[PDB]
Amino acid sequence: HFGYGKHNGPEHWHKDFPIAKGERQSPVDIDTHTAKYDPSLKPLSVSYDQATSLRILNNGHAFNVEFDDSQDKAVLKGGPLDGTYRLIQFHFHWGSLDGQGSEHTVDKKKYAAELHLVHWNTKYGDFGKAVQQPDGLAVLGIFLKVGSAKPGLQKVVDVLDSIKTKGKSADFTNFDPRGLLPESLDYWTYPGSLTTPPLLECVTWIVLKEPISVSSEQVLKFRKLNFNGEGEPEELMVDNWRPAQPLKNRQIKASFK
Ligand SMILES: [Zn+2]
Repeated sequence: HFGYGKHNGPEHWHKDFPIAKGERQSPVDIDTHTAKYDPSLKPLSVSYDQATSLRILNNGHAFNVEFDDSQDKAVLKGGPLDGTYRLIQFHFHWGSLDGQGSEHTVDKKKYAAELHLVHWNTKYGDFGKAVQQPDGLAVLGIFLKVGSAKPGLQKVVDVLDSIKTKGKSADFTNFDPRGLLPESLDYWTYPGSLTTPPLLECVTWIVLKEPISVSSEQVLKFRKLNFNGEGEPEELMVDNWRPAQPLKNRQIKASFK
């Protein structure tokens, strides 16, 4: 399919996925001085109290924590959104060094990692239908900086040894994603795309202004994962981020001044 190496990384993706050079690709640099404050934007409503996590999976590109999305248990509403979006999975992107790893940048600043909480619009019935629609997905993006540990992340870090290689999965129940949220829900929002193939332009991005802090030891453990399957040559899962793409004909809006 695709990868992040010299011979199959983001600069090559357009050959198999021509939408890679499309009009509403992600990630982008958020220029904080040109972003438009929009007083019409509502506060985000994050209702994760009834979330049911199921499983954690190394898919060869990242690790996903998957949720039961067969009912309205963990949903995102409000903000720039119309209707109700259900949480299906979260994952991260990270670097080989603390100075890189995020996909979005803020005034060209990179963070150590970026967390993506992926939600789909319930009007379309399932995730597969939702990705074919311009308002199909909402992805909440949260930056990670290295500093103090995030206690709510530790359950994730501890299980990574069990899913080291591609295709491995493990039961992962009773995880509360509320422990990964910053104090403030102020955000930027713009229309974009998935940042991995198939790169579909179906995402309303909601990128939180406030980063969360994780410890050096926590992010070090992400870097021990493998892109490869068991029994194949070891290649460390690091730098699984796509570089910033042109903004083109889009405006970034801010919920705050
Ligand atoms: Zn992502």
